[PDB]
Amino acid sequence: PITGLVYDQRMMLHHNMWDSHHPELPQRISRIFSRHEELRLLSRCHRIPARLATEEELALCHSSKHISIIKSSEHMKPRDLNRLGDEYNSIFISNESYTCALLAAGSCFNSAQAILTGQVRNAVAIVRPPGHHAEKDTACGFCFFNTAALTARYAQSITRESLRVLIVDWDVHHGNGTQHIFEEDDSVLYISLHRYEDGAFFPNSEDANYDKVGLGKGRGYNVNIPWNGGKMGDPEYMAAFHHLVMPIAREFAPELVLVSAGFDAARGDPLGGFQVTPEGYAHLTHQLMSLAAGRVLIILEGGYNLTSISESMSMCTSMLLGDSPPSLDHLTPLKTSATVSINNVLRAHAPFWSSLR
Ligand SMILES: CC(C)(C)c1cn(Cc2ccc(C(=O)NNC(=O)C(F)F)s2)nn1
Ligand SMILES: [K+]
Ligand SMILES: [K+]
Ligand SMILES: [Zn+2]
Repeated sequence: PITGLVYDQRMMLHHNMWDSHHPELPQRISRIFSRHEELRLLSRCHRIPARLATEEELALCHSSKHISIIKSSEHMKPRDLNRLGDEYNSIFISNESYTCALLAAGSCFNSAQAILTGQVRNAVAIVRPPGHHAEKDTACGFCFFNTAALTARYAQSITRESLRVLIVDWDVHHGNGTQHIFEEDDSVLYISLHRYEDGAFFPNSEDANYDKVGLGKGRGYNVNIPWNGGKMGDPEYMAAFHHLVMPIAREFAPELVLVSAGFDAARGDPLGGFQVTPEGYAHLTHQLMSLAAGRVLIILEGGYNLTSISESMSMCTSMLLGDSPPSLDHLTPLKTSATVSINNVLRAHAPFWSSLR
């Protein structure tokens, strides 16, 4: 059983020319990679080559206009970059941003291909910029193209259109883009855990609430787990997996699992305010590995404490490699509002998932 790993240092070239200390740093990915080396995890993986996504592949999820505008940034002058970036919610652009986004996506496609052709069992993709906020027609939240959504459609394109893909988004932020892209789709089950705060937390939309269950044939295939009023950590996430994520996933029977693996819910993150531990992320990963005959791709999203994300993601890879799960700390009583969140979701989804009744 082989675990693949993809990483290319050229994804570091995407940078913030006005604010060089912006938390979506180049070194997010070099740090994670270094920690894999340090722990001797790298040498235990098969290295999967990065490549650029093609414009045709982008069109799996994104409009020509969007692709064209971001493509054009490659040749923009500083003023054009700053103004274009400022047309979006929370975006910075440099001349290398487009190519970096292509590299992130194409890295994940190669990884999905390696999994689906049986060359590896599972894989980790250490990529930036992130993807899950990226919409069909717009950039958002440090994301240009929706890497994970693209990877799902890429997987369908090399297997069959109806290949069942579960996307579990444990980044602390709602994947607005991923929700929307698959909102009318029953082939792609989207499950997101996220800090919501009654819509006050980025990206600040009630779309992230538990009552958005999907539209049309996608009804029941969008699962939002919003957290409110609580510094959520390993007990709340373990409870959500037990009561919601795993029961729904098992019943869906995915053929491929993608993890929108942000590590901004991690203890010490400067933005998330949460306290999931490296060991917590290992248990989450271990649980997902029981799905899809173990066909799991972990895709880096957000996460801004360089130490926290390095420890947390390297622990995930350790789980993929088949190492036994570390012990969790003492699971404090589940926080109250978390029970309330889990109950709301149970009631929203019991109509669609018999395992919930
Ligand atoms: C530069 C500072 C720190 C002032 C700042 C805060 N925010 C708010 C946000 C916009 C987007 C965010 C986010 O989504 N983070 N994690 C992701 O999943 C992303 F990587 F995809 S937090 N903007 N700028
Ligand atoms: K999420
Ligand atoms: K869906
Ligand atoms: Zn995030």
